[PDB]
Amino acid sequence: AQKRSEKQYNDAQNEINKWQRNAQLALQKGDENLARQALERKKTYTDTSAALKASLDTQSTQVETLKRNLIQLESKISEAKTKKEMLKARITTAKAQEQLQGM
Amino acid sequence: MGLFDRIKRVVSSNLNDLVNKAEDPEKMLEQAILEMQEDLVQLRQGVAQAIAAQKRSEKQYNDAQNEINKWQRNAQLALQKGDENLARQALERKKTYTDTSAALKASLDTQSTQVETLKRNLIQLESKISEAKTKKEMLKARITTAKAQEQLQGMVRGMNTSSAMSAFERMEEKVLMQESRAQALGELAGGSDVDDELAAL
Amino acid sequence: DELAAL
Repeated sequence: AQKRSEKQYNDAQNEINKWQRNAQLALQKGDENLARQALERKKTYTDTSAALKASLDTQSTQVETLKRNLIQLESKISEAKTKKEMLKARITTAKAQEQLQGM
Repeated sequence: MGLFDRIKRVVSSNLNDLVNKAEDPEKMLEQAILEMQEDLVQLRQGVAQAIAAQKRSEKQYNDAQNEINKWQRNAQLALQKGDENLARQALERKKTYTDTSAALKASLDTQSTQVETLKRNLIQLESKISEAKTKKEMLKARITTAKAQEQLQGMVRGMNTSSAMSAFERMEEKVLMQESRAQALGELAGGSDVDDELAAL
Repeated sequence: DELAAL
């Protein structure tokens, strides 16, 4: 979902420059009418770019926290997997000591 | 206050809490989006009718404008063939068309403004629905964050939210107790001297 | 401002 959001942001950003170029093409060929209309429409894209980037930032923060949590969980499971072998060692210690007392 | 009001408030407060437990976020988010889009579709058709009416009005304006020049040409034809009678009568009638042209264009302008506002509103609605469609995925991410964090806490020693940890800790304690039994049985039935070498070196 | 450009 983060990838999708960033792609949308990029596309809106590209269209902003596209309509700026259309305004310049109006200046080269057309007149003030089309040149001004291009930016009139570009208003909306400039709005949406920021309106989207605001949320893209929070999305990025969420993804970072999730990645951190996943790494933490992996580490803790590894710790448990070591504790299992330590417990087996304790079982053997118990049985050895019980063997000694029986003597 | 009343009594029947109070009884019905209790019954309602029970039914509502019964329903609000059945709602599930992952599905109701999608249902809300689906109905959102349905409504947008049904608004498109109203905008389309507005546009069609504008086309009709402009066409009528154009036809009246054309007839103005037609009757001017008829006056000129009278000047070429007929006399002042028909030449003046053509413009006498053309008076009405000149009136109607402006009387119609006045309203055509407002119609155009309305259609422009409607188009703007439709674009705005599309943008907002897209924003909601992104928020849905952000909320799913939040759900996953919540479940991951709840998984992490279940890993701590002193809480029993997770069955796997419950079993793991239970076996751990069982084994520690077994080892303690062995040690106690060892005790029950039954370094100064070597620290001297540390003085040698 | 674009009106100044052209």
